[PDB]
Amino acid sequence: MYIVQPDPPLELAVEVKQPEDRKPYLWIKWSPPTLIDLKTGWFTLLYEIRLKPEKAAEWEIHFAGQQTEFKILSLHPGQKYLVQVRCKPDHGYWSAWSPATFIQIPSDFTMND
Repeated sequence: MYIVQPDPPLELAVEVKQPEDRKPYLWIKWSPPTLIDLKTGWFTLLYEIRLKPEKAAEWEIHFAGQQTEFKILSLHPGQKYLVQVRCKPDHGYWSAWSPATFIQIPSDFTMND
């Protein structure tokens, strides 16, 4: 029962979505770990996303759950954000982070046109 690190949610794709009607948001989506497929039985793989802008001294943790995509509404146009998501496989629980992804929120985030 040694805690090994098989596959974290890799291919962390971060996109800024600006809807015409809805509010502009950061759309974070990741790829589920290869093999296993924690779909059978009530043992689903939950994901947690932590993010914060450059001038943020503290991290904002947002637990997504079973869904493999998360949206951030509280964003500052024209600022750097750091994002991380990780899952907890049956034989490999986590207590630390690693995949720090750098995403730039465009100044065009707000429709100042």
